Amino acid sequence: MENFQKVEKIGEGTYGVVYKARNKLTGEVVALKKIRLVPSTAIREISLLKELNHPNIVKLLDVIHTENKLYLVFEFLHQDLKKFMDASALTGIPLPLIKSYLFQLLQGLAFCHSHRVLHRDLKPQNLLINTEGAIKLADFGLARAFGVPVRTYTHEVVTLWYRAPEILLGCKYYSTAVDIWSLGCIFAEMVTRRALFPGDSEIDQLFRIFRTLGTPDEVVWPGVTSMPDYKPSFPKWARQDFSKVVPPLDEDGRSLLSQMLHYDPNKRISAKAALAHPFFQDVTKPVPHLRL
Ligand SMILES: NS(=O)(=O)c1ccc(Nc2cc(OCC3CCCCC3)nc3ncnn23)cc1
Repeated sequence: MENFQKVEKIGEGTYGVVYKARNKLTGEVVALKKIRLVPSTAIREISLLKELNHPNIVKLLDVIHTENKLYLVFEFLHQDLKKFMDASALTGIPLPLIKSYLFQLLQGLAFCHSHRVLHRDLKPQNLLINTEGAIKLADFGLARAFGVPVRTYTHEVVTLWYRAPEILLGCKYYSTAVDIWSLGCIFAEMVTRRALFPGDSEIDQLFRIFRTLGTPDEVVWPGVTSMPDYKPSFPKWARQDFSKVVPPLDEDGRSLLSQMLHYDPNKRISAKAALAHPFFQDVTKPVPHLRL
């Protein structure tokens, strides 16, 4: 902590505050996260994260466990996907770049999934971009370490918008499919320039998903009716056309999203399978127009 000079606050997560900071010795510019809470298992989970290195995962440079406090020192990235979407709002992010970004996030996901590590809380604000055309996942594995509360330390309400329905229906065992779901939500938002399911309570979130995708039943999702928060009294809505949901996404794009948004997590496409989907046949890596 005293080895770093704070430059500016750049965010507030479910785990505490994030600063751009500079390392007083080496000169390195990092993202410094002080974790609010250190339990011996948090230490051990977090230390596993230090080995989980990939070009599409924000590098955890150091864990500083000092004075009974916990700091995470990350590779610094200058912008998030929310800010970039908002800045690209008038014409949309070009599809070639959407495709490149979706392709890289799926590589990062396939990587972490293959090491049995989930994100659990993907969202535009933890997807980070550079001037080189890269996109990276931030805070991977942190939710399994400190817990996703309803409010942050500053009382900010956590988004439900990207939450998978198995989580909303109270499944205690998350699988990697929850990340695919969130990433599918983000894909749709990139394309349409609107959030797919902007719920403002758990039942609002659920009911927005049902209105678009049809209330789930035993046909499409064996087991759904026996989940902890499933209620027979849930209204039964019919599905909508994806054609109606993400114009002007093309047929390959629509077919992948549909597989990323399958109700049953066991039918939901894997990151590795989605990488082989025809939508990526012509993937490229454009450089974005970034104002920093
Ligand atoms: N809003 S912004 O585009 O200017 C922006 C976004 C992000 C960052 N940098 C950043 C921010 C960050 O915080 C991530 C968020 C995730 C959602 C919850 C708040 C923290 N973690 C990070 N790790 C490396 N860089 N980095 C810098 C600027």
